Amino acid sequence: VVIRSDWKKFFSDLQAEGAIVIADERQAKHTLSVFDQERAAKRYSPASTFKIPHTLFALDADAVRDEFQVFRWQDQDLRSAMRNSTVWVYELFAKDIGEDKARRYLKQIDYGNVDPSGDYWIDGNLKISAHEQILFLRKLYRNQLPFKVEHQRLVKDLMITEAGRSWILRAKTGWEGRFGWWVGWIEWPTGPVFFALNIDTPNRTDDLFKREAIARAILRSIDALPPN
Amino acid sequence: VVIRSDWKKFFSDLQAEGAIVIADERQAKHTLSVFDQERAAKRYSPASTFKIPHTLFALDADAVRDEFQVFRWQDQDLRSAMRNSTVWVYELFAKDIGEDKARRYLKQIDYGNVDPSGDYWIDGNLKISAHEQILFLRKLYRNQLPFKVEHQRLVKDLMITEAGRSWILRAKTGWEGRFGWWVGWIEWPTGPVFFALNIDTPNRTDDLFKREAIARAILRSIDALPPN
Repeated sequence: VVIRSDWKKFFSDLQAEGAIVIADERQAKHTLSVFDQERAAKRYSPASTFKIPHTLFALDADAVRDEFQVFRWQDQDLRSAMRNSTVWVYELFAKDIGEDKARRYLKQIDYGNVDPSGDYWIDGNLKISAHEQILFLRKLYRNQLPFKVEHQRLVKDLMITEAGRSWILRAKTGWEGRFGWWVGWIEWPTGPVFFALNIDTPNRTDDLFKREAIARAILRSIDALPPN
Repeated sequence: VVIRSDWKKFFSDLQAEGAIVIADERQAKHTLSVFDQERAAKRYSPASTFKIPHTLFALDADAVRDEFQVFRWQDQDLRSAMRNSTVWVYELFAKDIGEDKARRYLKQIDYGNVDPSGDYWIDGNLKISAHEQILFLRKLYRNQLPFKVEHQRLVKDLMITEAGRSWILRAKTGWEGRFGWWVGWIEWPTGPVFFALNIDTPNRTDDLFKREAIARAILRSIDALPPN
């Protein structure tokens, strides 16, 4: 665990309080870098980062079949639902899964708190840490979650925000109101670089841009994003 | 079939002889646009565009397991092999599959000529047309090829050359020596736009850039690529 006092700079440059864990797996030897080890180990409601395991649950439970399936009531497929902030599709999924399957699903994947007591992933008691996001993400990357490999591939395809010839960025934001996240990874020919940042958002919507901004400055600093 | 005399301009702007089929599925009604219907229906050796069905064959036949599997003799995974021009990995796959499984695989997917008589996809008798590329690509997109859905997803993930928030470009070039291709699609929230261009390459390596260049000018002309 490499304690990154060299990365505080990116946080304070934007007046931000947060933590980040990056796991750089591009060399034969893997490092684990951390800013605020303590906050990194703290557990926070995932919010919309939960869309990643939640889609695996919905797919497993056949709450949704396909990338092609349309939900009406403006029509969402699984890709628009992943990419947007409209809440009803995932709320639908939760109702169709129920608290018990969710419960068991959460223990199966060992997702933080594992406890789903409105929406359980923002308004309930479910909580995960930056380190726990990293461990989960890496399992999904290696296709080792207890889900069909096709569902894992699908979800990983839904998470694409950006790509070039050599690299694929697969990532998800979340915001609880008091704090927000950005998690995901970027793949390079030699391997991935996982990231999971949370920060506090005292200035609310005006702080949201700092999620990706801070993480991106850090990733450019270790050559894990292209120049601009 | 909408005959695109409005697209000749992009071909001659680069002194090029070729055809293109685009299938725009972004509206409830699908169109099929074509430049040179006749050459569009003609069959040409796929060359490296064959890497797309060939990877499905290798995966099915467990010639390769995984995105993670490494081939030695510089080490290739399935992603580097897809992205590069180094020939030995796919030649390996062919030997492990043999002419008979290849044969049956080709008939199963109804891939052009269906006949694998060095490398059969550049030096043999296998041949497919721009229209036949389009039909195959659309099957892969809908997950309706006779292969596990996970293998289809994988191959579709290997084909990513580029992406943004809203769009994913999944594409493959080929060159035979006398002619070259670019095929693939780009996905938008409302649906994909399939493309398959071949052109002659009398000036050899100096003509190769025209494959993507012509197709891209066309796709920008119908708003199916971002501005630049």
